[PDB]
Amino acid sequence: ADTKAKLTLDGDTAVELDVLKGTLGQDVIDIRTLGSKGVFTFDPGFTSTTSCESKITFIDGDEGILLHRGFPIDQLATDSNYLEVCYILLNGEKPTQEQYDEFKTTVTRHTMIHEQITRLFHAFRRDSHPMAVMCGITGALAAFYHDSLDVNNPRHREIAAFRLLSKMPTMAAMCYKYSIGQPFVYPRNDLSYAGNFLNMMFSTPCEPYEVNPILERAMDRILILHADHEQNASTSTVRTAGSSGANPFACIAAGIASLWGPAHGGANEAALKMLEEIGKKENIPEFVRRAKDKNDSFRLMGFGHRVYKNYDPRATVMRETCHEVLKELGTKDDLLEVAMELENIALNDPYFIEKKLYPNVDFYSGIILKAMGIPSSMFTVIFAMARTVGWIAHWSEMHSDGMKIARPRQLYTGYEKRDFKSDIKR
Amino acid sequence: ADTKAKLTLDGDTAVELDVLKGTLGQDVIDIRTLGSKGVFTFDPGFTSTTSCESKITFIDGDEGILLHRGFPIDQLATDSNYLEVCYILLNGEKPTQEQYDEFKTTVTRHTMIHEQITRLFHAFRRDSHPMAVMCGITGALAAFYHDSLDVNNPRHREIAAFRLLSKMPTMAAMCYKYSIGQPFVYPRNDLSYAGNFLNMMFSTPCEPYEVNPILERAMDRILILHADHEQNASTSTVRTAGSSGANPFACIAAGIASLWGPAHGGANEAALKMLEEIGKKENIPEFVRRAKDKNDSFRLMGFGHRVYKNYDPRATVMRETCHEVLKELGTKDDLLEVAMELENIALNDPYFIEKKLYPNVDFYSGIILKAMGIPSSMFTVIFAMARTVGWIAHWSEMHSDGMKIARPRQLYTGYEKRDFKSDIKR
Amino acid sequence: TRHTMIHEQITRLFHAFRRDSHPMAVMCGITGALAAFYHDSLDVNNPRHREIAAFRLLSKMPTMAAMCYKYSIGQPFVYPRNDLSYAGNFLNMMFSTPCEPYEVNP
Ligand SMILES: O=C([O-])CC(=O)C(=O)O
Ligand SMILES: O=C([O-])CC(=O)C(=O)O
Repeated sequence: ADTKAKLTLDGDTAVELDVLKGTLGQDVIDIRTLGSKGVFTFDPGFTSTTSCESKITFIDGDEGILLHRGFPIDQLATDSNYLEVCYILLNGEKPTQEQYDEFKTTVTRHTMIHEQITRLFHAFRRDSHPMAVMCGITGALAAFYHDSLDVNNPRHREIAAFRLLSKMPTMAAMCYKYSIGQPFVYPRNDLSYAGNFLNMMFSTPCEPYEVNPILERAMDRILILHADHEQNASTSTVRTAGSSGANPFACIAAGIASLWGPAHGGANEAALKMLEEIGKKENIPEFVRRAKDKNDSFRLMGFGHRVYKNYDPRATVMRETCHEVLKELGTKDDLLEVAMELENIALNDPYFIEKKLYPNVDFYSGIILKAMGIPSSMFTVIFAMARTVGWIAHWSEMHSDGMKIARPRQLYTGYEKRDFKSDIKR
Repeated sequence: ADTKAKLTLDGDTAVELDVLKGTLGQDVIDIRTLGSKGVFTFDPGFTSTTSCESKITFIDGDEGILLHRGFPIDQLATDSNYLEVCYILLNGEKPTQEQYDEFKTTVTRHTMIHEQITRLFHAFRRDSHPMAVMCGITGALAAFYHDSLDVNNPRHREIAAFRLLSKMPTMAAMCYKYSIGQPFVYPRNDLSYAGNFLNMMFSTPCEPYEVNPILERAMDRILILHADHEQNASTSTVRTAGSSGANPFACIAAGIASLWGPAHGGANEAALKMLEEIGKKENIPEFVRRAKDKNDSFRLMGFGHRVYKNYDPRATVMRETCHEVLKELGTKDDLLEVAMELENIALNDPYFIEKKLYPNVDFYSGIILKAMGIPSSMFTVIFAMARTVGWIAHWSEMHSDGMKIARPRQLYTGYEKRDFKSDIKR
Repeated sequence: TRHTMIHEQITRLFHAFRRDSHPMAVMCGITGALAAFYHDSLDVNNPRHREIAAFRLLSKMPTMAAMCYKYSIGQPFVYPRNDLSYAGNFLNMMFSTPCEPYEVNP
């Protein structure tokens, strides 16, 4: 907290700049004045620049720490439930009973989506990727919910939020049902947030569906563990679109697409096939399928991580949840020996050891969801669905900030003024 | 390098930073590696941070300078046409008759929209705002044209950029038609870009439509004048979404929603309400909307601009064209000479001279559109339609810089780790 | 109670109206189209005809009115239930959603 006093800069003149500090994490040099002075930095990507102050989530990557409103991710995972984590993320404090009661009633109150929005799904191809259908529908909500689009009105945000929060799962489960040809399942108030999702995902009218408390709690954990992850590509996208005035539904729609981005990204995308396909306990085990690794696309298959140095703090609760489920679903797991085998190769192969392609939270989330009969295409959908509450919090915090439409500068390197004379006559 | 030779970051040991210079504009300070030394700047609002290096468009706010690949907007809007200008923004140089004819040929052959998408149009409510439908449709494109979503594959990127350039006019016209209940019109390979769009907007099976030459030119100029505007908010959203690897259509959709953004509030349309809701001199102004304007109610009608200091270089030719259109139509303008009084007010009213609320390009653009018989609920759809080529160029550039991953950092000021104790239930 | 349901095709008619239309105009529209679906009871000179036409209008008007409302607010249609009263059934068709069994206050 010492040098936090101040510091200066100067190329042709003297400028005194303060050194701000956070409640956690390193200091920052407030350059909020250099602009006027006539001084501008150059940071493509905002790697050495801090774009905001936040009180939502704290991450210390080198130390594998993740906090949501101060609360460690591990405790919330085992001790809380998704809805309560939502409240905490959006409000900043654990909810009293009465507070959580109302929060849950409001949410349960608007889970249904306008029948006309439901008509939109039928205009997509049955062969479309459920993630693309997810972005499509979310990006159309504004044409149906035009009464809560003014982001300058607080009540507006309040409403828009509950709408996205209550309806995202109804929407995600519809994408799945449309992709496999089964009828849509309405939201039920008698079920939990997780139970209800499983219900809407798997029940048919041919027999009452019964949710296994084990798989349910497992889903609840998959959700809490993806609720929010500090600043990153998709959240920065939601923050930028937001401060540009864009309505809340459009902001979340862009967030979902940013989150999907790495996936239909190419080299990534093709290695996705290699995993979901090759696996005959001859390839994966004898490092055959892994004998091919030109394209890394590791974190995509659940290996390694960009922020956390040695391990993903969220992976602890999930691995134990994964163990549990795999046993609850009894002996119907033969091919899923590659699960045990890949983890082994991830922790015991010098390469992975050296390059640190350690199993992150998604490795186990993926194993859990698969064991449940959920197709891969629905993986990002469920993560985006869960991440929506975090996007709302960040978006709600970007507004409440100072509504300062961010306008970065550019270092113009192009052509100096030149006269124009077309070479065409058509 | 004027008032900036070299600079030294002072904390406890002088840290010299290299100053960079553009071909035009201000010089900047390099700070890319600072973070790699635990030193980060703080700057919410991006008042001093230069997010990128670009060669597309140059603006000099105080001088009212706007260039596209070095050419003065005035010159392009007068001696060129939209397509030639798209080629320039996209390719960096003016085309040869051969390059132009090749480019033009590729554009016209991708103008038709997939029939399945037409079904999606009919699922939206008939009273849907044209811009909302436009957002709804664009964000849904990735689900169909799924063969061009690999943002790192140069073949996919050109194919996507061309699809957008070809289809936007098509989708924009259909948004209009649908809102008024007239049948959709197909592109006309023999018509020019602007003439084709006017035909898709106003033709009907009842009889043949005649594209007025003066109106054809007025529209092309409006397009030209909205082709691109450097690093603004909507462009920032596009670039930021694109950094995460989001597909081309998702980014453009984000740009559209971003452009619509600052127009959702109540006082937003409440203001841009009487601007047209009344057509008679002594009524809208005459001791009326003098103070009857409440939050923005100025900047939304085409008065003032945070980029330019004295005037808008785009308004120049746009004002010239305005005359030609009113002149030409005669019986489709004259009633509408409430503009001259609005303009006069802004030129002499102490309140306007005060706020520098000078008539911008959108003041004159709106007059032309209101004269061609275009509803105010299509103005921003048209602006966005024209701006797409610019959004596309910027998206590409960012991808030329190697998909500049825009992931800023934060200054955390929330709770320090604290134990989670839940005594409630569900 | 025997004929409160309306032919599924007549039900398709509602979807051709705007969601923003006045429910009274949708009510006149649908009622004025019933003849294209119930062409067997149109001869007003036949007594049995009147008998039938009557029971049809009588049993189906509430099913129709509640559909107008549901279409106007974007909720799914609710079928007629034989276990309820004429009034109870109407309230049911007007307010119940599939998200929870609806209970009519006596
Ligand atoms: O890199 C990040 O912070 C994003 C992340 O892991 C996630 O979205 O699960
Ligand atoms: O305010 C800005 O710089 C953006 C702008 O005018 C435009 O998009 O035409």
